[PDB]
Amino acid sequence: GIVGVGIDLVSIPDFAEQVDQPGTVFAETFTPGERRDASDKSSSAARHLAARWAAKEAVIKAWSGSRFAQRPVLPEDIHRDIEVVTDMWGRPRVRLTGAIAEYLADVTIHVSLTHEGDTAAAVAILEAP
Amino acid sequence: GIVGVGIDLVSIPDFAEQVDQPGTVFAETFTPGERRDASDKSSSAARHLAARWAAKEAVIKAWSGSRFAQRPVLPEDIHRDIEVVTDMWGRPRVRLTGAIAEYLADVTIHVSLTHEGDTAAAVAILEAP
Amino acid sequence: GIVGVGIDLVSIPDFAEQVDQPGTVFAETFTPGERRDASDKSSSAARHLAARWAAKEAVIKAWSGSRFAQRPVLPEDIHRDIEVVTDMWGRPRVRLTGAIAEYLADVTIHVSLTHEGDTAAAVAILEAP
Repeated sequence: GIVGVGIDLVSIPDFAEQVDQPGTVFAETFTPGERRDASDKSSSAARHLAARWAAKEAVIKAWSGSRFAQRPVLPEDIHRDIEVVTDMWGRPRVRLTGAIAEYLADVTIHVSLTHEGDTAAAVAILEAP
Repeated sequence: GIVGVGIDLVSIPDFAEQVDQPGTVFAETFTPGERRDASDKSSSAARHLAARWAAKEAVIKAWSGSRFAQRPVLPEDIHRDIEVVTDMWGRPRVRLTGAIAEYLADVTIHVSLTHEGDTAAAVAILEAP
Repeated sequence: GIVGVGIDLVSIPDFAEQVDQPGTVFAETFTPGERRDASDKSSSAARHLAARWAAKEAVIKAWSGSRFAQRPVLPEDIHRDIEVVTDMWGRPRVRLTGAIAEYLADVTIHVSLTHEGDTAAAVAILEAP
């Protein structure tokens, strides 16, 4: 039934301060214009994009923390294999591609994001048929 | 099998400064008693009600992020068809009435809430039977 | 099926004030060296140990908030019967001993942990065989 769970918290200021820096895992998962507008800790860009990163991380912990997570997990093409997106109705959906996709081969991920003030959070649950 | 998951954080300080503001969605869920007590930035009733609030928020996100989001849109019929209570013993429970109780006819709602510092939080999970 | 869920936030500042203090239920569950290092609010220890404590609370509430508790009454030696071990490359897992282990006899528990800035958090999820 439940393969996994994850929870992550993220400081929006601290994230805003480090999201835009040529050579990070941010570069490999956010758009330059997304990293750039998010550089601004007072913009909604930043507040929203912190939440999306918190979902990504929550998903990582949920899998990592499972069995479906191999004993040498996590090479480092695992941040854009997991993609956290808004769906047509305004709701979060995870999109797996790549090698993680193949692990999590046949599992449903539910996710929820939230943000308040300078803090942003997410949790993700992994199910199994 | 998990049909919905929600999480939401609320700012106990901001919450308490708007819980007694007239016209709001709060007056349909808390008693004028409560709303006024929950007006002091650190008064135990603030923290507690911030949390019931977060609880509610998080059940709403779990539903509007599921398949039975089948519109009867966001009428804030939902805001008053859904209620979070602190049972006799003090355990948090969900009460559904009206429309939502019909849509979530046979689903199971699990919540938990907490509050630390200036911040309250909660999480709900929706199960298909 | 899901039997219960649990979530908990902890102020690491406040925890590292009240953790090396005498007669606290901390003493009954953490090691005198453990609590002594978690006094430095800015240390690794205090972080690391706040997330373990939120873990315990998140599992305590998951079980508590259920009908798999029997009109809950906390058994004694809880907190310390609920262990938050890790699995080498740093993977959380819960360990039960004693009464709870019996009460939660054939339950599987999922936890995740997390700590950002000065708050730490955890979530738990209790499922039937």
